[PDB]
Amino acid sequence: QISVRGLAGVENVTELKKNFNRHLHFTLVKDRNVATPRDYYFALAHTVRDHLVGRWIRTQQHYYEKDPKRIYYLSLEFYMGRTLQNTMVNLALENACDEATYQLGLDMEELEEIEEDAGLGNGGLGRLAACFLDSMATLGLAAYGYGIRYEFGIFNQKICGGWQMEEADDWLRYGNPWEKARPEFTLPVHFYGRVEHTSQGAKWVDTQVVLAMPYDTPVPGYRNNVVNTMRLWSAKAPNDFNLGYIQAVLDRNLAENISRVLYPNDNFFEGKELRLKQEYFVVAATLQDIIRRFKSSTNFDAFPDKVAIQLNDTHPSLAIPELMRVLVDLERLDWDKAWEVTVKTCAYTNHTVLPEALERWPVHLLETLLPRHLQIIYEINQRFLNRVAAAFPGDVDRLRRMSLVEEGAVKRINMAHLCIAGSHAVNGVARIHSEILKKTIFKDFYELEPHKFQNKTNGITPRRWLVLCNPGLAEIIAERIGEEYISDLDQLRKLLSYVDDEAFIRDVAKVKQENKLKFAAYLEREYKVHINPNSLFDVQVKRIHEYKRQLLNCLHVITLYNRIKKEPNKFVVPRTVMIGGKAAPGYHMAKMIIKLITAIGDVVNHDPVVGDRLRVIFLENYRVSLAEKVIPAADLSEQISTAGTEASGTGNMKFMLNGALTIGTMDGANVEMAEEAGEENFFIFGMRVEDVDRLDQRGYNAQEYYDRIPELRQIIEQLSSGFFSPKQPDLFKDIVNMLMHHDRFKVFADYEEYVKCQERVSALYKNPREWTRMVIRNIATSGKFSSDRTIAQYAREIWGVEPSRQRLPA
Ligand SMILES: O=C(CO)N[C@@H]1O[C@H](CO)[C@@H](O)[C@H](O)[C@H]1O
Repeated sequence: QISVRGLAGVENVTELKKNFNRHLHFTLVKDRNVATPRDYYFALAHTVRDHLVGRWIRTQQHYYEKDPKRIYYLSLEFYMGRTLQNTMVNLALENACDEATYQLGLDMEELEEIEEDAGLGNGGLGRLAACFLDSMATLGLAAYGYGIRYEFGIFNQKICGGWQMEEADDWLRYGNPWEKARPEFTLPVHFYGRVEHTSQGAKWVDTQVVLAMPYDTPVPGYRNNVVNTMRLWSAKAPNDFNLGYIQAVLDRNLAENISRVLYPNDNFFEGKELRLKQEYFVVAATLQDIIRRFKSSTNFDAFPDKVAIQLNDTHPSLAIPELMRVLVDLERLDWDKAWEVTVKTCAYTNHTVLPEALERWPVHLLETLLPRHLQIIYEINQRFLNRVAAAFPGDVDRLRRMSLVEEGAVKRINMAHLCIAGSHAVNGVARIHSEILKKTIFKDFYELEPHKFQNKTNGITPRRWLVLCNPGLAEIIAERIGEEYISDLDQLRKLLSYVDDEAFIRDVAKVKQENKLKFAAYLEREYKVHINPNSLFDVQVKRIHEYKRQLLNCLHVITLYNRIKKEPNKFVVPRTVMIGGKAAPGYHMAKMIIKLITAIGDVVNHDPVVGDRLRVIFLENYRVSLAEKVIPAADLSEQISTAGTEASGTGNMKFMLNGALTIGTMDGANVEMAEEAGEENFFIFGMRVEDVDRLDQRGYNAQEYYDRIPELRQIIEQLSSGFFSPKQPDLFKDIVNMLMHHDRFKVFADYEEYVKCQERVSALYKNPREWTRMVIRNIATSGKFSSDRTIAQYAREIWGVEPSRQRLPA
C-alpha cells in the first residue's frame, strides 16, 4: 500500500496466510465458522511472533558467543502499549500482513484494535522505558529490560457522571501471545528474617522465600534482526508455603500479591510495604540473573566491564545495597572492593524534583523487611559521610543534608541520596532539569562529586511515534528524503529545504486533516460525541496533576466561552479542546480537575450560542494506544507545566514529531524543543524558572491577580457561585480555595500571558499556509528528540559501549 510499510511479496503473503490458518487451527483450536475477530487477532499475533523467534534465539546466542558488556535497565514500569503493529513495523511485515489478511477477507486495522495495551506503567517514566528498549535494540546493544509482570497494570478509567471510576486492567485475561514463561529460571527472593553475625561474616537467616518466575518478551530492533529481551518477574509461592491445609494453600496469595498490581501513582511517593516488596523483588531476582549470566561467560574486578545497571528512578535503588550484600556476604569480597564494583556498575536517572515524589522509606519498614540491607545502608552512609567530612571539614549542616538517613519523628532513608552515593553517574532527563539538580536538590552532591552529574535529554522512538501511529506523515516525508530518517531522525532537517515547497505544504496539511477526520470518526464510533474536524484540535494529554496545570487550560477554556457569550456574533477560530489523562485514585484534587473539565464541557457543549465554535472533550482512558490516535490528530500541543516542575516531558516530543505546534512554558524539554525549532516557531509563554524563584522569595499572592484581572475574577466567581455545577453550587470550592490560597504551581501568575499567547495561536491558525510552514519547521527540527540519540548518549557517556546500526544475519 505505502512504501515505509515494506514489501508485500507474493511468497511472503502466501506463507503468512498459510501460517495464519495453521495457528487458527492448531493453536487456537478453531474452525473459521466459529472464529471471532479476537481469534483472528491471535492467529495474526502468533504468525508474526513466529518471525521473531529465529532472530530472538540467534540474537541471544550471539551475545553468549561475543560476550559484550551487558546493559540492564531496571524499571518498575514498562509502558509498552500494543505489540503487534510495532513488531510488524520493525520486521518489515506490515504490508505483507495487510495483504495476507485482506486476502483472507480481514481488516488488519480492526484486528489491531483487539490487542490490549500492556499498561505496565503510569505515564512518562514507564513509556520512556518502553522507548528506550526499542532504541537499544535498534542500536544493537546487548540490553535487557527488567521489571515486574503485573497481573494488573494501570487501571482502566471510566467516566461516570463526570467522575473518574477505576476498573482493574485485566490485560492478561485472554492471554499474552508475546511473552514466554520461563518457569525453569525461577529464582528465590528473601524477605524479613534477621541478621546473624558469625566468625566469618554476617548471615541473613530465617527469611520468608518468595519465588520470582521470569516471563520474557521479545524487543525487536528496527529492521536490524536484533531481538532483545524484556524479562518481567512474576511472584510465586514456594510449595512448602505455610505447609489448616485449605487455608495454607489459600494464603499462597499473600506471596503472589507482590506482582499483582501496579501502584497507580505518577509523581507521588506512597510509603507502602507492598511497594517496597515489589521494589526489592525486582531487584533481588534481577541481580541473581545478572550475576548468573556474568559467571556463565570469581574475579569480580571485571564485573563493571561486563555489566551496566541503569536505575530508572530510585524505585530499584535497592540494587545498590543488594549488590553489596551479594558481593560481601555471599562472594566474600572485602567492602571497599565490592563498593568499587557497585559504584562502577550502577548509574541513576532522576525523573523529578517534586519533593512528594521522592522516595523516603521509614527505617522501621526496612528494619523488618530487609534487616541486612538496612545494615549495609548505614555502613554506606557512614563511609560516605566520612568522605564529606574530609572534603568539607567542620561543615556539620552539610553532613545532615547529605546523610542517606534523614532524622525526624520517623527516621527515613533517602533513596535518591543512596543512588547518588552508589552510582558512578547521575543524570537528569532534560538540560534544565539536570541543571536544577546541580543547583538545588543535589547541590551538595554535585559539589562533592561534580563528575557524576550528567544530562541525557529524553527522547521518543520514531518507530512507534511516527511510522506506526502516523503512516501518512511517514510516507510523505519518505517520498522526499527516503527511509533512512526512521533510524536516524536528524535527517528530518532535510525537510527545511521544503518549507517553501507548495506540494509538501499541501501534503503536510492533508495528512493532518486526514488524521483529524479519522480521529473525529473514532470519537463518534466509540464514544458517540460530535466534533467539527475543521476546528483547531487543542489537546492536552498526560497524567492529571496540579503541576501539569490542566487547570490553567480550564481557565483559558472558560475565558474563550465567556468571550463568546460576551460577543456572540464575533468571529473566533473554532476549537476542539481535548484534555485527557488519569488521576491517581487517592489524589482528590486531580479527581476534582477531571470533574471540572467534564462540567465545563457540560455547559459549553450544550450552549446553543456557542455552536460548533467551542467544544470541550475529556478523553477517557488515556493510554498508549489512545496516544497513538490523538497525537497525529492534534494541531496544538499543551505543555503548560509551571516552569521547573516537568523534568522533561515526552508527550511534547510526540506532538512535535506529528505536526502539532506547541504552546508551552520554558520547562523541561520544551526549552530544547524551542531551541531546536527556533523560538519564532514555538508558542512560548509564562514565567521562566527564575521568575518563579523571584515570586517565591517575594511570596505568591494569588489574590493580587484576582484583583487586577477582571476576566480571571469572573471565572472564579462563576466557579464559586455554581455556574458549572447548578445542583451542587459549592462542588468546586476546593479548587477555588486551592487557587486562591494554596496554589504551589502559580496558575494565576501565568494566566494573562497564556491567554495572550493563545490569541497568537488562533491568529496563526487563521492562516493555514503559515501554520503549516511552522509545522514543517517543527517536524524538521524534531530529530534531537529521538530516543536513538538519547540511548547513544547513555551508551557512550555512561555505559561505555558503542551503538551499532549493523544488521545481524536474518
Ligand atoms: O514519572 C515520573 C516520576 O518521577 N517522572 C516523569 O519521568 C518522565 C521520563 O523521564 C519525564 O518526562 C517527566 O517530566 C517526569 O515527570
